[PDB]
Formats: sequence, structure tokens, C-alpha cells
Amino acid sequence: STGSATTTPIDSLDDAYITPVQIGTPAQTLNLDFDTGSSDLWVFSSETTASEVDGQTIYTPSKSTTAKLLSGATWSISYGDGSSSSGDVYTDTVSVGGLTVTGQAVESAKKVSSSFTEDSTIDGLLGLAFSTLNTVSPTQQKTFFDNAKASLDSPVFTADLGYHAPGTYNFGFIDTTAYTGSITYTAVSTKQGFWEWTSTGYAVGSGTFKSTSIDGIADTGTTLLYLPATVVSAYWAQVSGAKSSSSVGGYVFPCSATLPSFTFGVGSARIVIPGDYIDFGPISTGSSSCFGGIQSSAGIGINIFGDVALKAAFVVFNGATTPTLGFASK
Repeated sequence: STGSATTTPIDSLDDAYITPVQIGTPAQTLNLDFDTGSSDLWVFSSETTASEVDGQTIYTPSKSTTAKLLSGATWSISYGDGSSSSGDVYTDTVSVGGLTVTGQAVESAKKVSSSFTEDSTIDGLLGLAFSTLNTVSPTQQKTFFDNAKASLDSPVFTADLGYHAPGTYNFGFIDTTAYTGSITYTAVSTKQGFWEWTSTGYAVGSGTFKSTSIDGIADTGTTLLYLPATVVSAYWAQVSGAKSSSSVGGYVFPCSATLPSFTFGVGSARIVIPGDYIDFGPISTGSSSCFGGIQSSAGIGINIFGDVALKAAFVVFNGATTPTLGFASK
């Protein structure tokens, strides 16, 4: 089997991407944030505290003839941005782009933090990291990909995120028309439950490439590119007026600037992030100070190849017995 679904930016900055997901019978379609940095499929629901729901579409398990309470199971998650959610669990039928999993754990939110409430466009998350990170207790549950894997034509999914435009998540096949050149594959460590890999270095604009190992995670659920302070300083030093602002919470730059590109290494291959991808707009409405899309990972504890980086590539998440990651230009 295969599946193919379009993923759409939630706003003009590409702060996140939503992909429609069918849950239950008859189908209830929710727009979920596909997140290769976590491993829970959770949704706003009929059980979510009413004051914490503000415009999201909810899953109502009582209206689904295939929903079954997973007795005794609960979940609770906290994300890198400080947001969180928790609740109980149903199993139900879940389909993404024509690919159907029966008996998928659907984690129903009883509580969500303010950040989720405040984002009317995201109805929940669909985790695509390794199932070892799944938070369901006392019986850990599998991700949608893990459940689908054996049925797929090939045990892979691909992320093809757009810049200020829709893109695609495919399951079970590699669309050879969706990228240019060849796909360069690179080793993955699953030890922390992430799609963790090592970039071979970087360049800033038309500068020379610096060969250096940068361990990080491919994370579709993180907006920006978080890299070591040395790398980030070298980037922003090429932008007149750029500075790290403790009050704002990262690097800012004059909105009048033209940003240089940033290149990262994948083996001997190179992915180029155009400068415009690194512009996240005014820090506040009407400001002439703009927020940078490359930020320091210092104090996160891990480097994160978030959407800023991933949207510059066609990315293969290869879930073969020994997982690997592939990157191509597009």
C-alpha cells in the first residue's frame, strides 16, 4: 500500500504545516501537525476541557462506530517549546492520503496548554519519530508509520515541505519526479528515539564550506533551524545590523536586509537554504526588527534541523531494519 497527502502551511510564515487525517467511522477529518520529532498521535476531542478549545476541529469518539476505549491508558507529553497536553486513549481507524491503519492509538486530549488553544489551525499532532518515545502508559503504543510499515510497498515516508506553499507527505514510495539529482543517504541513530543524523558541515552564502560534524535531528514539528552557537554566529555576522537579543529570545535582523543562503552537508552532498527561507518577519506587528530562522541550539541540548532546513530538500525517512535518512535538492 501507499498514501499521499498534501501538507499546507498554517500561516504566511510557515510556522507549521497541517495535513488532513481521517479518523473513525464515518470519517472525521482533522488537520494534524505531522511531527518527526515526537511519537504520539493526539487530537482535540469531545473530552477536551471546553475553555481550552478555541476553533479547532474535535474528534468525538462516541460518533465513531470503530472507536474503542483503550482501557486504563493515559498519556501526557511536553514539547521542546514548553507546550503540553494529556488525556486518555482510543483505538480507531486512521487514514492518511488513502493509506489506512486499523487499531491506531488515537490519544484524546483532556487538557492542552495555552499555545495549542491559541492555534485554531492545528487539531492535534501525528508523531513520526520512533515508537520508543510514545508516552502512552502503561502500554506504550506505536506510531501511525510503525503500524503501517509492514503493509507499505517500501518501509519509508517522505517529507516535501513547501516554502510559502503546499507540499506533500508520501508513505510507502519515493516519488522520483519530486526532486532533482540524486538522494544522498546518511546514517541514523535511534538511541534517543529521534531521526538523529550527522551533517558534514556548512557554508554561509557564497562562502567556503566548513567541514565539521553536526549531530542533529530531522524534525518536521520544529519551525526553525537550531545549530551550535559558533555556526549561528558565523551566519548572522554576514548580515549588517543582526544581533542576538535576549529580550526577544534569539537573533534578530533589520527587516531591510537581504539574507544570505545557508548550506548544510549531507555526506558529500549539499543542501542550500535560500536566504528568504530564513526570514520570519517582524518580531511584533509593524516592527522593523525581523526574527531569524537560524537560531542557537545552546541550552536545547540538541541541534534541530527543523522546517527551515527540511523545506529546502526532499527528505526520505527510511524505516528499514536499519533506518537511514535521505536528502535531495528539489
